[PDB]
Amino acid sequence: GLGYGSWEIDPKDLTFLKELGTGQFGVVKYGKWRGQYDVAIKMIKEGSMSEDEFIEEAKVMMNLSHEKLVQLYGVCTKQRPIFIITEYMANGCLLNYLREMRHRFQTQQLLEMCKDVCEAMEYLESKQFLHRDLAARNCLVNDQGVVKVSDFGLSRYVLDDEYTSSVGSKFPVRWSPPEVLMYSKFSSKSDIWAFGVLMWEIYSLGKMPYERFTNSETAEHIAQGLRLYRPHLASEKVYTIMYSCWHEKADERPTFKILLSNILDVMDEE
Ligand SMILES: CN1CCN(C(=O)[C@H]2CCc3c([nH]c4c(C(N)=O)cc(F)c(N5CCC[C@@H](N6CCN(C)C6=O)C5)c34)C2)CC1
Ligand SMILES: [Cl-]
Repeated sequence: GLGYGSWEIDPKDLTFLKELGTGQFGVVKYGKWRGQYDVAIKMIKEGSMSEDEFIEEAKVMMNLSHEKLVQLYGVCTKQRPIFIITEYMANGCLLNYLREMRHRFQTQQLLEMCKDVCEAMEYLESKQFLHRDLAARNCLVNDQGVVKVSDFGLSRYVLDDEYTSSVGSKFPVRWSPPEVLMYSKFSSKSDIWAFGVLMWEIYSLGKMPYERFTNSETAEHIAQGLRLYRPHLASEKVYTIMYSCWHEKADERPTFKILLSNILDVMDEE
């Protein structure tokens, strides 16, 4: 079924309805399962992912369950290419959504976007599960405007060298703490740093972080102490939250449990 029963999904139950575009692994489609339930269908371009390791990890991913996590429904592996079937998010990726100026977001909405993501990351942290590529491009938005974290942990199976090398052109340099860029030290605290950059993206309505700097200049400057400026839409109290994620010492960065509590404190003042 879809989240029930076998997680090997029979592709004969799928109807393709619309092309959603292409992402890290190629073609993504919108469709229906057994004519009724909406799904997204990720078709995994051959040569782009470490499929055996992913399919093993998919067992772990099926056991994760949180409202603010894009649900993995299952896989279609008896065919070329394989398919990954997930929850459908009608409003697309958070980054594009932020950049659509027609929404005319209130800051109350932006704050709740941060809360949705932080809830999902608190859940993952309680499960000792790192995201490893948290960013607005990796969050999705459903028809109710709820933001959900997607593709958690998937960077471990990407085969593209430009994404894997810390100096590759596709590595998430602008979402990485210094200990990642200099030593490849990943931890919950590198996810924390990325969450700070994500809050900044949200309150900047989707601007690219450190836009005036190249990837190399960014890596050098944040390791010296350059930090992202406060976005105009972020109050001092909101900026303190995102800023706290960027401490130069990883153990001085908060947990996601603390960040959620800080976000709720600001929310509760409204
Ligand atoms: C006209 N109507 C039908 C479709 N509409 C959308 O907005 C769709 C945008 C993409 C998208 C939607 N869902 C998803 C899901 C999902 N699990 O649901 C997973 C994905 F992995 C998506 N993407 C693939 C390409 C690259 C990237 N991109 C590239 C550009 N973009 C916005 C984006 O998200 C992400 C989408 C909804 C508008 C309303
Ligand atoms: Cl700004």
